[PDB]
Amino acid sequence: MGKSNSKLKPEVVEELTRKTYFTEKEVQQWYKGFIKDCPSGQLDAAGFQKIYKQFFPFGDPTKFATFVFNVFDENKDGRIEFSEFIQALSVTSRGTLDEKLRWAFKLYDLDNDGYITRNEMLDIVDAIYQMVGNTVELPEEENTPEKRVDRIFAMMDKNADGKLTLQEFQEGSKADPSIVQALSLYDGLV
Ligand SMILES: [Ca+2]
Ligand SMILES: [Ca+2]
Ligand SMILES: [Ca+2]
Repeated sequence: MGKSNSKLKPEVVEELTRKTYFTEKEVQQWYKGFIKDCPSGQLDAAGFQKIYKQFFPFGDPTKFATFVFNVFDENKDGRIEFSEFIQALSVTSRGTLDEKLRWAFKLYDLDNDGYITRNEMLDIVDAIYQMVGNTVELPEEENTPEKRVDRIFAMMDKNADGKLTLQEFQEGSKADPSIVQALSLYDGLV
Protein backbone atom coordinates (compact mmCIF):
# COMPACT_ATOMS: atom_id res chain seq x y z
CA MET A 1 0.00 0.00 0.00
CA GLY A 2 2.09 2.96 -1.22
CA LYS A 3 5.42 1.39 -0.16
CA SER A 4 5.09 -0.89 -3.21
CA ASN A 5 5.83 2.21 -5.34
CA SER A 6 9.30 2.34 -3.75
CA LYS A 7 12.41 0.47 -4.96
CA LEU A 8 12.19 -1.72 -8.08
CA LYS A 9 10.20 -5.00 -7.89
CA PRO A 10 12.25 -7.98 -6.54
CA GLU A 11 11.28 -10.35 -9.38
CA VAL A 12 13.05 -8.20 -11.94
CA VAL A 13 15.95 -7.74 -9.58
CA GLU A 14 16.46 -11.49 -9.46
CA GLU A 15 16.26 -11.82 -13.26
CA LEU A 16 18.35 -8.67 -13.66
CA THR A 17 21.06 -10.06 -11.36
CA ARG A 18 21.14 -13.21 -13.51
CA LYS A 19 22.84 -10.84 -15.96
CA THR A 20 24.60 -7.72 -14.61
CA TYR A 21 28.31 -8.40 -13.97
CA PHE A 22 27.56 -6.16 -10.95
CA THR A 23 26.05 -7.14 -7.58
CA GLU A 24 22.42 -6.48 -6.63
CA LYS A 25 23.50 -3.91 -4.03
CA GLU A 26 25.29 -1.86 -6.71
CA VAL A 27 22.19 -1.84 -8.95
CA GLN A 28 19.77 -0.88 -6.15
CA GLN A 29 22.15 1.84 -4.89
CA TRP A 30 22.41 3.22 -8.44
CA TYR A 31 18.62 3.00 -8.97
CA LYS A 32 17.79 4.57 -5.60
CA GLY A 33 20.79 6.87 -6.13
CA PHE A 34 19.59 8.94 -9.12
CA ILE A 35 15.92 8.03 -8.59
CA LYS A 36 15.80 10.40 -5.58
CA ASP A 37 17.19 13.26 -7.69
CA CYS A 38 14.73 12.31 -10.45
CA PRO A 39 11.84 10.21 -9.04
CA SER A 40 10.62 9.69 -12.63
CA GLY A 41 13.77 7.61 -13.24
CA GLN A 42 14.25 9.22 -16.67
CA LEU A 43 17.49 11.21 -17.08
CA ASP A 44 17.83 13.85 -19.80
CA ALA A 45 20.76 13.84 -22.24
CA ALA A 46 22.59 16.25 -19.91
CA GLY A 47 22.10 13.83 -17.00
CA PHE A 48 23.83 11.07 -18.99
CA GLN A 49 26.68 13.51 -19.67
CA LYS A 50 26.95 14.19 -15.91
CA ILE A 51 27.34 10.51 -14.91
CA TYR A 52 29.69 10.03 -17.87
CA LYS A 53 31.66 13.03 -16.58
CA GLN A 54 32.05 11.21 -13.25
CA PHE A 55 33.56 8.23 -15.09
CA PHE A 56 35.60 10.68 -17.21
CA PRO A 57 36.01 13.96 -15.21
CA PHE A 58 39.33 14.89 -16.88
CA GLY A 59 37.31 15.63 -20.04
CA ASP A 60 36.42 19.19 -21.15
CA PRO A 61 34.72 19.59 -24.58
CA THR A 62 32.00 17.19 -23.35
CA LYS A 63 31.51 16.61 -27.10
CA PHE A 64 32.28 12.92 -26.49
CA ALA A 65 29.65 12.80 -23.72
CA THR A 66 26.81 14.21 -25.85
CA PHE A 67 28.02 12.12 -28.81
CA VAL A 68 27.57 8.91 -26.79
CA PHE A 69 24.12 10.05 -25.64
CA ASN A 70 23.29 10.82 -29.30
CA VAL A 71 23.98 7.19 -30.35
CA PHE A 72 23.71 5.62 -26.87
CA ASP A 73 19.96 6.30 -26.52
CA GLU A 74 17.99 3.18 -27.56
CA ASN A 75 14.74 5.17 -27.97
CA LYS A 76 16.60 8.15 -29.46
CA ASP A 77 14.01 10.18 -27.52
CA GLY A 78 16.71 12.65 -26.42
CA ARG A 79 16.68 11.22 -22.87
CA ILE A 80 18.24 8.15 -21.18
CA GLU A 81 15.70 6.03 -19.23
CA PHE A 82 16.24 4.16 -15.93
CA SER A 83 15.88 0.76 -17.61
CA GLU A 84 18.23 1.90 -20.40
CA PHE A 85 20.81 3.39 -18.01
CA ILE A 86 20.93 0.51 -15.51
CA GLN A 87 20.71 -2.18 -18.25
CA ALA A 88 23.03 -0.35 -20.69
CA LEU A 89 25.42 0.50 -17.84
CA SER A 90 25.59 -3.21 -16.97
CA VAL A 91 26.40 -4.01 -20.61
CA THR A 92 29.12 -1.36 -20.41
CA SER A 93 30.70 -3.21 -17.45
CA ARG A 94 31.25 -6.30 -19.66
CA GLY A 95 28.27 -7.55 -21.68
CA THR A 96 28.49 -10.31 -24.32
CA LEU A 97 31.21 -9.72 -26.92
CA ASP A 98 28.37 -9.20 -29.42
CA GLU A 99 26.61 -6.63 -27.18
CA LYS A 100 29.81 -4.72 -26.33
CA LEU A 101 30.83 -4.78 -30.00
CA ARG A 102 27.44 -3.33 -31.01
CA TRP A 103 27.89 -0.43 -28.57
CA ALA A 104 31.34 0.15 -30.11
CA PHE A 105 29.96 0.56 -33.65
CA LYS A 106 27.20 2.91 -32.45
CA LEU A 107 29.80 5.16 -30.79
CA TYR A 108 32.34 4.70 -33.62
CA ASP A 109 29.83 6.34 -36.00
CA LEU A 110 27.98 9.48 -34.84
CA ASP A 111 25.07 9.06 -37.30
CA ASN A 112 25.72 5.28 -37.66
CA ASP A 113 23.36 5.30 -40.67
CA GLY A 114 24.89 1.95 -41.68
CA TYR A 115 27.88 3.63 -43.38
CA ILE A 116 31.06 4.91 -41.70
CA THR A 117 33.42 7.51 -43.22
CA ARG A 118 37.00 8.33 -42.18
CA ASN A 119 35.99 11.85 -41.11
CA GLU A 120 33.54 10.24 -38.66
CA MET A 121 36.20 7.77 -37.47
CA LEU A 122 38.71 10.58 -36.84
CA ASP A 123 36.04 12.76 -35.21
CA ILE A 124 35.05 9.96 -32.80
CA VAL A 125 38.68 8.99 -32.17
CA ASP A 126 39.41 12.59 -31.16
CA ALA A 127 36.24 12.54 -29.04
CA ILE A 128 37.34 9.50 -27.00
CA TYR A 129 40.98 10.67 -27.15
CA GLN A 130 40.13 13.99 -25.45
CA MET A 131 37.91 12.16 -22.94
CA VAL A 132 40.70 9.61 -22.44
CA GLY A 133 43.26 12.43 -22.56
CA ASN A 134 44.90 13.54 -19.30
CA THR A 135 45.09 10.33 -17.24
CA VAL A 136 41.49 9.33 -16.39
CA GLU A 137 42.54 5.77 -17.33
CA LEU A 138 43.95 5.68 -20.89
CA PRO A 139 45.20 2.24 -22.11
CA GLU A 140 49.00 1.70 -21.98
CA GLU A 141 50.92 4.75 -23.28
CA GLU A 142 48.43 5.21 -26.15
CA ASN A 143 46.67 2.03 -27.35
CA THR A 144 43.93 4.20 -28.92
CA PRO A 145 44.35 3.17 -32.61
CA GLU A 146 44.07 6.49 -34.49
CA LYS A 147 46.75 6.53 -37.20
CA ARG A 148 46.60 2.72 -37.02
CA VAL A 149 43.05 2.71 -38.47
CA ASP A 150 43.94 5.43 -40.99
CA ARG A 151 46.49 3.09 -42.63
CA ILE A 152 44.91 -0.26 -41.65
CA PHE A 153 41.38 0.71 -42.79
CA ALA A 154 42.66 2.73 -45.75
CA MET A 155 44.15 -0.60 -46.85
CA MET A 156 40.86 -2.48 -46.26
CA ASP A 157 38.71 0.09 -48.13
CA LYS A 158 40.92 -0.10 -51.25
CA ASN A 159 38.23 -2.35 -52.74
CA ALA A 160 36.97 1.04 -54.07
CA ASP A 161 33.61 0.89 -52.23
CA GLY A 162 33.99 4.66 -51.75
CA LYS A 163 33.11 4.40 -48.04
CA LEU A 164 33.56 2.19 -44.98
CA THR A 165 30.62 -0.14 -44.23
CA LEU A 166 29.92 -2.53 -41.33
CA GLN A 167 30.18 -5.40 -43.83
CA GLU A 168 33.98 -4.94 -43.86
CA PHE A 169 34.09 -3.64 -40.26
CA GLN A 170 32.06 -6.47 -38.68
CA GLU A 171 33.53 -9.15 -40.99
CA GLY A 172 37.07 -7.80 -40.52
CA SER A 173 36.47 -7.37 -36.78
CA LYS A 174 35.60 -11.09 -36.54
CA ALA A 175 38.16 -12.07 -39.20
CA ASP A 176 41.15 -9.75 -38.61
CA PRO A 177 41.16 -8.57 -34.95
CA SER A 178 42.65 -5.17 -34.01
CA ILE A 179 40.04 -3.53 -36.27
CA VAL A 180 37.69 -3.02 -33.28
CA GLN A 181 40.22 -3.31 -30.42
CA ALA A 182 38.41 -0.90 -28.08
CA LEU A 183 40.73 1.44 -26.15
CA SER A 184 38.86 0.22 -23.04
CA LEU A 185 40.83 -1.77 -20.46
CA TYR A 186 40.27 -5.54 -20.42
CA ASP A 187 39.99 -7.28 -17.02
CA GLY A 188 41.89 -10.30 -18.38
CA LEU A 189 42.19 -12.74 -21.31
CA VAL A 190 39.58 -15.00 -19.65
CA1 LIG B 1 15.44 6.42 -24.09
CA1 LIG C 1 27.65 7.54 -40.78
CA1 LIG D 1 35.06 -0.41 -48.08
